[PDB]
Amino acid sequence: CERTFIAIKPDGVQRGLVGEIIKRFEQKGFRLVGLKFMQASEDLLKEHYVDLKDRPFFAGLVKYMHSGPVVAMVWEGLNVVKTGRVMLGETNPADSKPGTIRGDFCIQVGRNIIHGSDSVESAEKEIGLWFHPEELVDYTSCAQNWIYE
Amino acid sequence: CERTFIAIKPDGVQRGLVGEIIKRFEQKGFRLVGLKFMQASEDLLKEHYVDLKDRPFFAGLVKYMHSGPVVAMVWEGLNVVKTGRVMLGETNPADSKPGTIRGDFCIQVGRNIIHGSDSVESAEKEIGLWFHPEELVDYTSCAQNWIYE
Amino acid sequence: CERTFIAIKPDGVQRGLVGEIIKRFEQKGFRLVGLKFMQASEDLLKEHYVDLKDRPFFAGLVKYMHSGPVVAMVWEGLNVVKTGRVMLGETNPADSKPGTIRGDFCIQVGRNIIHGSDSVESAEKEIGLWFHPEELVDYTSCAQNWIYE
Amino acid sequence: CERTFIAIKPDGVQRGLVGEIIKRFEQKGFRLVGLKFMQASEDLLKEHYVDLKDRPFFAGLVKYMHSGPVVAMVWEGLNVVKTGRVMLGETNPADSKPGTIRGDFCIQVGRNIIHGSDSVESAEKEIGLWFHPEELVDYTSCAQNWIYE
Amino acid sequence: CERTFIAIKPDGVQRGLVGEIIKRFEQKGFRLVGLKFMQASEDLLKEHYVDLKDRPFFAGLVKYMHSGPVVAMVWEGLNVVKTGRVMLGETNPADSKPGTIRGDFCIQVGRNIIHGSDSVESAEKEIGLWFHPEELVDYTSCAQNWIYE
Amino acid sequence: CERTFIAIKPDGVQRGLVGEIIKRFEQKGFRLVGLKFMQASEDLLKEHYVDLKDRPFFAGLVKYMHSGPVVAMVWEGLNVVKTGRVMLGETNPADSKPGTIRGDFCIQVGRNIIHGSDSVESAEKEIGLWFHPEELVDYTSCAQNWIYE
Repeated sequence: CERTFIAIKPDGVQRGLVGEIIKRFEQKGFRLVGLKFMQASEDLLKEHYVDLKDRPFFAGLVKYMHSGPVVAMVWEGLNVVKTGRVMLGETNPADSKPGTIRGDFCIQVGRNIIHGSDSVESAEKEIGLWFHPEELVDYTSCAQNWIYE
Repeated sequence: CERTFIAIKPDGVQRGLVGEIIKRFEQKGFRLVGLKFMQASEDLLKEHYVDLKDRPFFAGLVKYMHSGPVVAMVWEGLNVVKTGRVMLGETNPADSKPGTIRGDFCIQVGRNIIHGSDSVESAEKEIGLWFHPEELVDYTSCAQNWIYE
Repeated sequence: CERTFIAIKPDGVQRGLVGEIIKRFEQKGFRLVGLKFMQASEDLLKEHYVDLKDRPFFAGLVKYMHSGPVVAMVWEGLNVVKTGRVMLGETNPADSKPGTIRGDFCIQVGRNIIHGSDSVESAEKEIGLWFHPEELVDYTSCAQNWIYE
Repeated sequence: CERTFIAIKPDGVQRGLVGEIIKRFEQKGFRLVGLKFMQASEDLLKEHYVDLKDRPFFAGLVKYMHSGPVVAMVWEGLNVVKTGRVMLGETNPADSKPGTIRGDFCIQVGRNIIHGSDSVESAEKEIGLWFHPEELVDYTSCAQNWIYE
Repeated sequence: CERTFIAIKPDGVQRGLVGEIIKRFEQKGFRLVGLKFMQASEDLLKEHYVDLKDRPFFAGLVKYMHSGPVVAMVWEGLNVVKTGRVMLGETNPADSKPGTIRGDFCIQVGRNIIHGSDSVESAEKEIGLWFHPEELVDYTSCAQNWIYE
Repeated sequence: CERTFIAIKPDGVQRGLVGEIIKRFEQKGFRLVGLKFMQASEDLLKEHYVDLKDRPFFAGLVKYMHSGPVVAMVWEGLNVVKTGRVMLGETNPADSKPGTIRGDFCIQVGRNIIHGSDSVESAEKEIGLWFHPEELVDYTSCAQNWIYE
């Protein structure tokens, strides 16, 4: 099945939202395939935020995402990339609706708690950038036949 | 007051979402008038899904809804049919928004956890098809005057 | 597996605790085998409270448990009778510890929200008294092998 | 930072939603600056609902908001006035989306549980009308740098 | 009915536990009669902690409880003083059991999140010390007859 | 500060309890220092369960803990080893009290959802056995001074 990359940013860890966030994906029916607590290197972050390499805020972005530990995750399921984004809510917490992670839990786009892959192709980039393939665990949910036909 | 029929499907029971679902209707202010745990017969299911009698997936639908027990419910209140549907979310979990039952809890339209009456008229059909009239309990909530003017 | 009878009393329904209570038994791993929303008849209640037939408060007890609808349940699992009682907490909410249903949710022994069978033998009495055998649904949880060895 | 006035109405207190509502604003990241449990006087209420002084329902509105205690609050943060309104949901619970306070918790516009300032200017009116300036507490959240850049 | 004084300490407010704590008392069935957000004066604190006036840590205690705003509450109900203490848990979070406020939410006795009156007589002292009598609101819960016989 | 090793077992992952468990440790005030999703090797498991090397069930234990992925964690705080065990509850879910992880979420000792180090010395063994020292992240909580004096 399809897979997406979700990172809980420094502010999401600091504010004690790690279990809250993981619970949303579990209760939805998505399968945890990768989980990892790290301090992302500025190099790794530079590669991650490469489409913004020439934007001005880039320097600060990489500085901040390096300022503390992140929880890197890989989740799997039908349309997990788009649905994951719906579950996170709008990138700017101000346009995020109640019920979503950014809608419920944060305020400002610079401290917006979480990242999710925006496309299947960027998902595959980011999973590959953040995880070794032997760090991705494959198993079958006991609930699979009740989640999918 | 108005009444709607809500059924928790086999996957909703299997995944342990019965208490979760009932809680959403209680905390909203709607009144439980009927509650019943059953295995719906293929006959009963055929009558329930009669507008899809000639559609192709019909056979599988009836087979699946018979594959395990369902929780049949009747809820009552102002606009409960439309609001109930809003609370369930879009029939395809993929269009369901976070905050709704299908939005929070499931992924695929074939395993979409729950059913709610789509109209007042289909509500009355379904309540009559699934419940004997002496199975419907009438009482007054202690909170009624704080729920309604 | 072992089975117990749990009834949510009129005050538990009035106070909107039905979904909350069911959720505690689901998340524990117990299997719902019977669920039923009714107004218990004074006759049925008299048989239920027969060990207190000659106690004085008996009249009031039967009057109260008839004063509104109850949710009658049958739950199944290893030691469900004793564990169900531990989950409910002490019969007097005043001795009930936080974390339990009566501990979390109620105050006075006369309005103590819930009933659970006190023994395997009284469980079998009460299941037989409150449920027709065809109202008890048998199925296998998708999670069974992860709940039991 | 910006500030808004939020009042939990008599029905919100009666239905035990005070901690629920406060939790939504805390977990969002907004800062509690004022909190106060009162019975609003008909005079105070008349000033509060002054734009509806000549509307017909006015009499009933003031009578109801006086019928029981309200929890008056002041919350602070980036765009708290508009975001607060988004968090409350539509004034008519019928147009309120799941995930929001009125969407999750109530049904009818006459018993709609909560009030929030509709503009920065009405916010400043209402804060001044409901709170003495020494009742507003200023402090710095330990989480501030993780909520704002 | 009996009344107790409960104060959420500076660390409880800082850590965003105000709504959480109030919710435990509401869902239990106790009645909020007083609610107030303040910075306790060192004088007021000295009177509050008068039995520890000659203990050494006293100076620090008063300094800390003055270091930030507290939520002062009065709650009412059958045995609310002792039950309130049971709900808070042991004063040292290390002896607090899961399910209780201190058991769930904190670690160290010096940052133990909350205060509750230890006796009916100290309750009456503290309510009188912290609240003006016109700040205490009297009303009847819609749920009273379902909480008490 | 003191550190303990906590592993969510295959049944805890299968049953969707990962976010629930992590939330209990976060909300308590403990600091996540290590997080890791893996399939434990039979060799690693043999070293982990070495005090039971000569017990008979050993073979099955290692087979089961290898049967699916586990979430390995390191948590840090005052008395985290003993408190962690209190939070998990009794090793046999049957003696576990409501409010605890095993008390709330599981039934049978063979499927008891979670592991926590039983001593400071076994904690140090297990952290060293399961984590590389560069996988343990050090940072300061924004809430530290509100958790500890």
